[PDB]
Amino acid sequence: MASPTVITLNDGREIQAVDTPKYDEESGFYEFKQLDGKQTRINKDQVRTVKDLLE
Repeated sequence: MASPTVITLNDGREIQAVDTPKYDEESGFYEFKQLDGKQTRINKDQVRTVKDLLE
C-alpha cells in the first residue's frame, strides 16, 4: 500500500514518505521510503510526530 506520510523529527526536520514507515525492533530504527523512492532509517527517539498528508 502507498500513502503520503510526513515524519517530523525532534528538532523539527520533516521528511515526506511515499508509503508507510516500519518500526524495526532489531536495529531500533524507523524505516521509511522518501519521495525519491529511497529507503532511509533513523533512531526511534528522533521521531516527534508521524502524520499523513491526508489529515
